[PDB]
Amino acid sequence: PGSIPLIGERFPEMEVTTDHGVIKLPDHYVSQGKWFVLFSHPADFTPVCTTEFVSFARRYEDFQRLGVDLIGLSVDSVFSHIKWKEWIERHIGVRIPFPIIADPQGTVARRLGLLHAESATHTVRGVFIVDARGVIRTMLYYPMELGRLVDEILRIVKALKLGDSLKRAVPADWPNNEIIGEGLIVPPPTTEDQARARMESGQYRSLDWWFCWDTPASRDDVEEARRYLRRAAEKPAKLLYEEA
Amino acid sequence: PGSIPLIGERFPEMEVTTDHGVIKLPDHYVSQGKWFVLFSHPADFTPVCTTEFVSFARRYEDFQRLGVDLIGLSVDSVFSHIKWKEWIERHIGVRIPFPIIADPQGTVARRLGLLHAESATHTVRGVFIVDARGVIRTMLYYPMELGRLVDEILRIVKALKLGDSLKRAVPADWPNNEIIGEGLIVPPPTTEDQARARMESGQYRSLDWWFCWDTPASRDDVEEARRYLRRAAEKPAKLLYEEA
Amino acid sequence: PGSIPLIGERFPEMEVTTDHGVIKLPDHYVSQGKWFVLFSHPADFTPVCTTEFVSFARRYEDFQRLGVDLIGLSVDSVFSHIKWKEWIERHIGVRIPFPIIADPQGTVARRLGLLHAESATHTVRGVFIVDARGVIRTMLYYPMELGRLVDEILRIVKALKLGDSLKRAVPADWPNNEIIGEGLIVPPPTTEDQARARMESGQYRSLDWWFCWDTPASRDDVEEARRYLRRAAEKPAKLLYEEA
Amino acid sequence: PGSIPLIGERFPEMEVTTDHGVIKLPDHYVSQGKWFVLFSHPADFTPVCTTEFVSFARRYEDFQRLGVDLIGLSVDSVFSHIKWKEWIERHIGVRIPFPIIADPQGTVARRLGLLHAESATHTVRGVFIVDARGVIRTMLYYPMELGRLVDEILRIVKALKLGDSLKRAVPADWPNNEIIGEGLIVPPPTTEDQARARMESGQYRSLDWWFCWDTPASRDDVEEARRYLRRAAEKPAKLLYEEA
Amino acid sequence: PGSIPLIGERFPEMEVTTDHGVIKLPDHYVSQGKWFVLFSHPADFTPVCTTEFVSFARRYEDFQRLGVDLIGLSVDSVFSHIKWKEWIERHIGVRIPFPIIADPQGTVARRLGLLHAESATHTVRGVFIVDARGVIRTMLYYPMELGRLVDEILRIVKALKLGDSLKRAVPADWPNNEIIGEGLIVPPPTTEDQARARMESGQYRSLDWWFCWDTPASRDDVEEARRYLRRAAEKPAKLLYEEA
Amino acid sequence: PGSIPLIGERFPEMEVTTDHGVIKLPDHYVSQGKWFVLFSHPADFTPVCTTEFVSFARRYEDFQRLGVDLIGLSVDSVFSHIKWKEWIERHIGVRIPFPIIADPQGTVARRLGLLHAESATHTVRGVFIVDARGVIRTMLYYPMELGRLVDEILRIVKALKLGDSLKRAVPADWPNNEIIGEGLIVPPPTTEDQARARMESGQYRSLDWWFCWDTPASRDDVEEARRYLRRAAEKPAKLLYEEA
Amino acid sequence: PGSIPLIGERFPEMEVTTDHGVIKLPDHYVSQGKWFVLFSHPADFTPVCTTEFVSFARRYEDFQRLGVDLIGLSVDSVFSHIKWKEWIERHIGVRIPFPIIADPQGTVARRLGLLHAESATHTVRGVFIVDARGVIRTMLYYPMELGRLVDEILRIVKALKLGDSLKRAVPADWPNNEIIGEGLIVPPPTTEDQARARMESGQYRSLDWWFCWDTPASRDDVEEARRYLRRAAEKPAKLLYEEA
Amino acid sequence: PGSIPLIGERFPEMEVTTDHGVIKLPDHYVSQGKWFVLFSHPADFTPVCTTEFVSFARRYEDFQRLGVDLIGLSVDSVFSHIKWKEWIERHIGVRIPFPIIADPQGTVARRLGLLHAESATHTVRGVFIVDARGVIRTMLYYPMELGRLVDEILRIVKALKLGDSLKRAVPADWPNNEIIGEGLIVPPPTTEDQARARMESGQYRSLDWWFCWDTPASRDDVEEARRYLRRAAEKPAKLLYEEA
Repeated sequence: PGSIPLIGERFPEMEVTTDHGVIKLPDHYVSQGKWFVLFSHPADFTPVCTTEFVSFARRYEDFQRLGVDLIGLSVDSVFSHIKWKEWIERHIGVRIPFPIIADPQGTVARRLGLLHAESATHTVRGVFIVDARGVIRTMLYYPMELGRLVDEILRIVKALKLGDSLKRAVPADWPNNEIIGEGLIVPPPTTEDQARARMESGQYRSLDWWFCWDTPASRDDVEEARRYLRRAAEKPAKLLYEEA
Repeated sequence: PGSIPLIGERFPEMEVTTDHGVIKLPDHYVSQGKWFVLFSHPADFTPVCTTEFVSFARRYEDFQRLGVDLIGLSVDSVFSHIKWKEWIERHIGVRIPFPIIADPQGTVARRLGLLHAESATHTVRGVFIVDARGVIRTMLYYPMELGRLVDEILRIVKALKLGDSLKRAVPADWPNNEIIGEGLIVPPPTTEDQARARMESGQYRSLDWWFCWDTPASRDDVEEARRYLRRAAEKPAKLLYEEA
Repeated sequence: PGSIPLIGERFPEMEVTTDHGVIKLPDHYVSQGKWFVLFSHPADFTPVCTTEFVSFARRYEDFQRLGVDLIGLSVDSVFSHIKWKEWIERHIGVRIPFPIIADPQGTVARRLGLLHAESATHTVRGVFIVDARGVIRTMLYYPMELGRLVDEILRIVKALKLGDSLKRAVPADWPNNEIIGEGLIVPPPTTEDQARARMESGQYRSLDWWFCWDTPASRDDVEEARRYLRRAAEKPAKLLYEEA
Repeated sequence: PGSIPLIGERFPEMEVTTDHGVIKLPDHYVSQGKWFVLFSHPADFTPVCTTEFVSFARRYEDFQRLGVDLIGLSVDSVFSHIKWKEWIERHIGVRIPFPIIADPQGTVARRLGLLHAESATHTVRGVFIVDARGVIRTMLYYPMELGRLVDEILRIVKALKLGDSLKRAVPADWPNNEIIGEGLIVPPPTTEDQARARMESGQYRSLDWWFCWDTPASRDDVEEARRYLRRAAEKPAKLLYEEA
Repeated sequence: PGSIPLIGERFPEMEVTTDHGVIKLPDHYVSQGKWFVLFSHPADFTPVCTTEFVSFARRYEDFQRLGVDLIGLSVDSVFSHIKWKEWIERHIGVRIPFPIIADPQGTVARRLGLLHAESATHTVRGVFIVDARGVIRTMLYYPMELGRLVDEILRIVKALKLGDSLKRAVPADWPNNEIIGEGLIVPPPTTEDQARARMESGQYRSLDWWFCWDTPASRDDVEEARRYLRRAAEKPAKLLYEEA
Repeated sequence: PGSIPLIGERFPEMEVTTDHGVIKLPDHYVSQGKWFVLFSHPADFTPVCTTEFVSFARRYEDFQRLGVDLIGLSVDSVFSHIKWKEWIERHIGVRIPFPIIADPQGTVARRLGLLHAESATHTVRGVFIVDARGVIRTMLYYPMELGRLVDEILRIVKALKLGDSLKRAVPADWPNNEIIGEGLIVPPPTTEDQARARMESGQYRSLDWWFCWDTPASRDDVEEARRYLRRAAEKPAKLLYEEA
Repeated sequence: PGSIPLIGERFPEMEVTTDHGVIKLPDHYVSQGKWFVLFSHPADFTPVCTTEFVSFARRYEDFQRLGVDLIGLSVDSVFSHIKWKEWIERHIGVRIPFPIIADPQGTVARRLGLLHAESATHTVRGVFIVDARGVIRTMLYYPMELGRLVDEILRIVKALKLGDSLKRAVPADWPNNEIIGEGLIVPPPTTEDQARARMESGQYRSLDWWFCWDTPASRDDVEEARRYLRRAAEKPAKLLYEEA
Repeated sequence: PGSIPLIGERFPEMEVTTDHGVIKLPDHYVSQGKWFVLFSHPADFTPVCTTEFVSFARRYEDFQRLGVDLIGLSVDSVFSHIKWKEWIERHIGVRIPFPIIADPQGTVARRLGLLHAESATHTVRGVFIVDARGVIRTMLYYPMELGRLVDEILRIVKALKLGDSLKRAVPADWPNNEIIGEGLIVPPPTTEDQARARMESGQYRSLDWWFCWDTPASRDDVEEARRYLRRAAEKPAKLLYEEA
């Protein structure tokens, strides 16, 4: 019952209005070599969305350090967006530094498959991870009642960038995979003789010709990804509500 | 470029062949009062998929504890399913206990929008979380080169179940949200009169009339959810590859 | 070019969400035997719109006295609507007492033809005047750059009601028409025998058989109407910006 | 429902016969650097129409002073037009100086959406305000039983011309707005940086970053606009029915 | 019903993924001057299919000696294909030396009409014999429950190459036809003058003008064809299940 | 390409004219509890087709013994069929006992997909093996220049009937399969528990859980199947063109 | 109903296979400056067709004297055609010397409208008379149960060649017409002036302006045409079956 | 290029206007148990047509003795028909006793395929022979320039009637066939058994099993048919133009 962009496709080319100005996607980021996370939320001045924006805002320099920009999206106007950002800066003490797309009318939402059956009016919490070639790498659709785990989005982009750069695939649960730890997977042979050569070379640890891996990620890349997960798992000492 | 079922919709009724036999979905689970997680993977005997199956299998009791069943899917035949399961039991030491649908041909995959642009032949790594009423609550689409974080799937279903029984929306990163920690959000008033009565009642902690929260989840519930994130953030003591 | 409801047609039956609750139009007002003025504005937190809401809000008793209710509309959500009404009340000292419809995808706006070419995203400043039977009696489309004259909406309503209750047409600029002042027009004869009988009747003041009038409105109806124009023409004693 | 040209669109191009000749719209007026107000009325030798034509003829010079021309329209033929103008001139003593379109087949009225459900055969009292670029700036649809307030069409064109030349939006009830009086609105910033800069400059009177205004209009322009309202509110010292 | 390519058409051009690598069909073999037999099986790790691969494997050299390559096809992935090859080599002791196309999704199978009504998901046991021009010369469709007689496929290939080169048609059951034995048939005259001339040449053994034959095939070519049948008819002494 | 009926479908219902009378297929044979082999030939009085009629006529008793009726088909008329059958009887000494459908116009041939690309005018040499329920069980398309090996049609029929009554699949080259000889195959388990069950029962000879077999066919059934192959391999003792 | 080529149209350009080789109609004959009679018969080895072939073969020289060739047509193959010609030459003693098109599939028959109700499989007995410009001059459709009168086809071609060369129309039953004998008709005048000039020219015998005739055909041409009817009317002195 | 009814179809049901009154056709004749010959001519007052109508009129008795009625057809009106029949009676001395259809407009003509390429306005010389069941049995299309041989039409109806009643096919130019004279053909056997029974019934003279014949027509029938041919061949001793 809905149409969406797909992984592996180029992000739909579109000019959008954001509270930082009009920008062209995915070009604005591709031209800078940036990946970007475009995420949507149902409405400004709604609570789960406010928690998610504060959580992205607090992790903004983690994204910037990976070369990833952030961009939000909802059916509200840019006026609402600014007003909501001022409310947030004023009452929660957190400045939201990235743009939010305003698409009253839902043109962008439809194009991205963000209006689901829970609401005909507001988008769900989708998240698109797009690489520096403009290519959709991952898509997540959370519902209106459940905020996202923003550290898993950091883990996803960190792991995709690493995989791309090291030409490896990433095991489930990685930095902490139960079979190979922080090891990374060598893409499986796709021919018989490549399989045979890989087993002949003895270059990797392997469980079978289609299951070879090594540990080429730097200790800093592994620690950084593990740090996102430890952050997700750690209860903050001091809530910003108290502070407010 | 791809059509998908949507959150809030009933899972597409269908009969599917799994390596445990034919089952009708969502009925097989709805009749039992159970939720289910249907997840797909590109291919039997490929490594990220094997790490993911092991991760789901080792967390199977956690899904059972929540009344959630797991069912996998790929375009391989039930015979490859069975031989791949044997190989995992034999070389990694873990038995996969749940069914895998086999859809050579991609009939099921196409109905669920699991074939993306990354591969014309194998599905991406999608995940549908479906409640005991047959309704899709969340959908995730990870790519072929990156395993999922199974603990977040546990966190999602645990949080959706809590929000459903307590009538509360769940903040970003719950139960470690940075604004209200493990608090849960009272869905926002949608009318002025409702906004005013809520501020007047004084029955919730509040940042504004649209941001009210309280802490109705039991310590057990919060800690179970935080325990999934802690496990994810924890480096394994010993790797299954070593003991194998 | 756009499609719109027409004068003489029953307002399009629709359920809408406003910041006072879901109501069905035109039923909600017809059921109360109330005429209503539905008006739209491009966006909450935008200045001309704010001046129009305060102007409508300050003339609300004048619409109540007629039996007319007011309802606004923009593509913003109800949450923005309530925050915006809180802002006006806090900074301008005027409470907006009527509902505002939230139409974030333009559904209502498309039905009413409120999306013009000045903006693909925000509605123009439309006004539909609807009588207690649900019929569209007048439609005005002002642009985004120009605020309405709310006293001319009162004059319209007052005159339509008077014309309906006295079976009279209302001359240009009534009750200060330059030919007949506060006189009201007798619907012209449509047959030759009616035209003849009207002339032999000697009952109205008349310029020709198709141009007869009298003065059946009461001094109250006449001075009420003129009072709206006198208020429009008057320089405000004190501006709301000074005590703001 | 019916279809209508929209604010912001070029006025439909079409040749039209008027009782001054054939002309091409909007070209005739665009060619002359003129804005024009095209208005319709249901029928020649009908009383409310005759009052409106008299009211427009009386204010014609006020329209010309603004660089604005008037053109009528009804389904009558040019012969009826000329006969009706003679009749007005003879019995009311007013010469109607501007052209009226004769549109016997409803071709023009259907391009303009002027046939509503109140009559299948005669147009409502529609008003297009078209600027010198041939672009529709405002559309009012009065019904057949209610004559228009011609001073409000002069205020709208004067306000539109002023806001275009001063780059300002016009508040409700200008020049007598209740919040800022004859103050004009600076169109709102649409990005955070613009908002910040607007407020940092301290160059405008302001209630919020999206609500700034100043008083750039000439004392003569404001007085003229107020004069249209004072005239509208003032009862004529003597009625034309009295000499006639 | 279903759509199939046809004898005498060019084998459908297609790039195909095999367990030896991506190859382009007709072309890969056409470019080397080789014929190829493309055959399909419903599923790796299924018993009839295994017997067929082992039977093709055992006759590999017979097809290589005729210049004919072998290529398999199923809807399984290349990873299943290679594990199944490994399983056959390991438990039967036979190495399958030719490629198998992996067609999950059934794209190649739809194009060759290999999906019949006996299974909506797996291919029947098709067989396409394609000459060095890339032309389909014979198509056989066995069902899932019945293994092929591979020696009849070598007889088909051998006979087709012999007839192409001797410019002869081949009688039923050649080289053991009950009427003419290892005789080969001269294509019948299609005109009266040719029939008459043929009958006058006295050059062929003949039963009638449209039934002439001779014995152009060499004794080694005859014996080779007969050796395939003798092999098909001989009970193997020593079954590979016992040996294994 | 061309359309064909598929294995597993009910043979297309049709009334056909044969040189034995009009009959309705498949009903005519189903109502007698008989399977039938329907084969086509390009043209009466052409040599390969003559050799194929004589070979089928010679095996007629072998086909009837299997419960199988033979039916031919070509685009010729029934009068050609009868003259050709007299010619065969008179010059070769063999009486053809089964009917031949006459399909001038090629209506039956287009339904069966018997018109391929090497002749726009005559059918290829197709073979449909139809069981006693009217179901197409195998389809073979031989080209015009190569006659069929009729003993392999007998082997096919025989093995299909044996597999149907013993509920067994037939290995490649049966009764002389190189791995299991005249054993037959138990259809593989399709579920994990069915596989474990099979393997735990100890009831079949086995190479793996999906490769079990046994020797359930009678000595006479196996020897009959082997006789067809011995015959195909044996050079006839006296050629029929000799006595003739 | 069925569709046919029409008199006055060029015969359908087509390439056809005849038992004398392939030819292109109408070109093969137009190139030679010959007319041709194409006629069809239902089926070789059928009695009425055999008698028609014989009658056409016995009159072959009469067609060649006129520069007319003959080609026949049925849906049988060139092989049937040749075997049937042999039968006729051997049992009746008559060699059929002209080509027969073989049209299995009925492609030529359908373009010529030769498949009528009566038989869905064999053509009717049609005849096209086609002149040396390739134009269809006459068409006759006899049925399957009634042989044609070949002498009337000779009369038709003779009469047409005569009317073409002498520019005359031919009366009914010519050369034995009961009103003007072997007289030939001048095409009637089509204007009043032409009528008047014709009658006053005194150049033709005449019954009225529209019925003028003379006798320009040579006694030879008249006698030759009457001789075909005398032959038709003549009882044969010896029957071919007696010496046959 | 043209659509015509076919032999073996029921003549198209149609109400036609004739100069004898309106009748309904196939019915009006079928009602009487009569066959009919409907023939067309291009135009009244045209010469070949007149000679054909005279030729039919002189043979009317012969057709009536056979139970055959005649009906003409052209695009002229019934007034032209009656006038032309008067001219014929008056100038030729022959009364035309049968109806002629008038189809100005050509509705009947298009339905019978009578408008060929030779003329877009007047029909060709069509002849339909329709039996007492209303079935079209023979169709002839002669062109404008060539009148028909009416004795051949008698010969066809007599032969078709004899063939129907004696259950025989009629040889080429019967009563004078060169092979069998006035012999009539037995419809060929269509099955092998029927052929063999034929050859053993010994009831008929025979050249082969598909060529048997009888002499069942009485001498009177044979002679009446031969008389139609003798009359065609005979030049009339005195021409009607003579006494005209």
